[PDB]
Formats: sequence, C-alpha cells, structure tokens
Amino acid sequence: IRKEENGNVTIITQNNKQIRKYSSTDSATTKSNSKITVDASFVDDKFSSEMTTIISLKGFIPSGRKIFALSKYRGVMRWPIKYMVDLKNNSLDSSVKIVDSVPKNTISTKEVNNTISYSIGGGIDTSNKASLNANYAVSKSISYVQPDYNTIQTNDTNSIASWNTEFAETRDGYNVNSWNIVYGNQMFMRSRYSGTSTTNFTPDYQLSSLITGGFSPNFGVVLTAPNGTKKSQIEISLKREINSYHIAWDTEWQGRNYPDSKIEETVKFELDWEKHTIRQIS
Ligand SMILES: [Zn+2]
Ligand SMILES: [Zn+2]
Ligand SMILES: [Zn+2]
Repeated sequence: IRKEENGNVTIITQNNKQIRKYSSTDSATTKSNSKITVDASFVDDKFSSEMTTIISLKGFIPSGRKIFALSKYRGVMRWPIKYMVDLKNNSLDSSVKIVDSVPKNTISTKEVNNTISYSIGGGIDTSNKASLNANYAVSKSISYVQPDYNTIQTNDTNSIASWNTEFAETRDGYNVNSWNIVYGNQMFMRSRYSGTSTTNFTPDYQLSSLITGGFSPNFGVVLTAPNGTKKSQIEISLKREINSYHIAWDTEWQGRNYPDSKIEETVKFELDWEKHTIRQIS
C-alpha cells in the first residue's frame, strides 16, 4: 500500500484504488486540571458504503494523592483506587455508530498496546496487540502504561465505550482485599514497626506512577456515519475515585483502606464530517 503526505492529508493507494485520511486534533482542560486530547482520523473511502472516523483518546488524570497526619499515631494516604473514562456517542438517532473500540475486555499487562486497522471498503480490525506488520490501508496505534492497575471495558455499544482502570495488587502481593489480623491491610505500609504517621507509606519509587503522578490513558473508538452526514456529537467523561488508606499505631502499624470521594467531569466534542474537524463545544 502506497501512502503520500500533504499536510493533514494522507493519500493512500492500494491496487489502483485510492482513499484519503484527514487528521484533526483538539485539546481540552477540565476544572480539576484533567487533560483530554482527541485525535480524529476522518477516512474518505469511496469504495466503502459509509463514512468512517477513527478517534484516538489521550488524557491525563492527576492522581490527587495527598499524605497527611491525623495525629502522631494515625496517618492517611489519599490515593486513586479507580480511574474511569467514557466516550459517549450522542448521534445514534442520526445512525452514527461506534462500531469498534480498544482496549477490549480486560488487560492486565503493565504496558498496553492496541491497533485499529482499516481496509478499503470499510473493514475494521482491532487488536489488543501492537502491529504494525500488516498491509492495512490505515492503522492507528494505541499505547499507555498502567503499573499495578488493570483496565476493563465496562461498556461497548454503538452509544458508548467505557473503561475502568482500577488498582489490582502491589508487587508484594497485597490488594484492597488483604487483611492480616495483626497488621490489617498492608498494601501501602512501608514497615510494621518504623517511621512516623506520614513517613511510613510506600516510597514513591515503589508506587505506580498512577498513584504518584496520575493516569495517562490512551483509548480508541471507530465511528461510522451515513454518507451524507454533516455533523455528530460525542461526550468524553473523566472520573477518578479517591480512597483513604489509614495507618494507625497500636503497638505496631495497622493498615486500613476506606472509601472517600468521586470526581467526574465531562467534555463535549462536535465532529464535522464535511470539514474533517473535531471541536469542543458547549
Ligand atoms: Zn470526508
Ligand atoms: Zn468490542
Ligand atoms: Zn470552537
């Protein structure tokens, strides 16, 4: 397959048949300083019965971690047990559809690599693997990291694709279910007999970057639309759940994780299928 560049246009030729790809990028910042970036690739394929747009979602959700002493004998580490991302298609009434998305099902690897491949005619192939060793007319790579976390697709329909990236288990084998009758839950406990109430949490170099910094998701969807479609809408929601991991000293440190708070923010984007643009609206 031959491809050639012309700014935001890629002319793709495969066996006498030619298609075009138009790129559009928009960025938005939320009230709580979460970041969302959408890369839309509008495909123009006269040999396909409909219009196809591939959307790459890249974001940053701050961990919101805080460490403070309740007293000399009780310390608290607030941390993001769960990150949630929704891409909602608001135009199913106009028969605009999400026809595929990645990641699929559940992914547990520290590094996530997905691939969205388009074939002339409309065909779509989605892989939870990396590529790009195949001769697809258009392939889009998706990649992010999630040390100590897992990602599950909780919704996968024409109307919505949803992902939960939730804490799984520490390297030492502790999770939110761990309970030792003496030391309680020790998932983020640096030691059982040392440190102060704000000094005895797992050092930063031994915590997931999702806890020390934040989550940098990269997810993907594919939308289709009837040939004449001018505009459609999507909504992207970023959600973070914070928990409070308490350590309390009796004659040793005892650990316990409590629920705390949830923050959800939503950004709206309009797709102009004629001008090949994606713009935040509202
Ligand atoms: Zn077009
Ligand atoms: Zn699927
Ligand atoms: Zn605008």
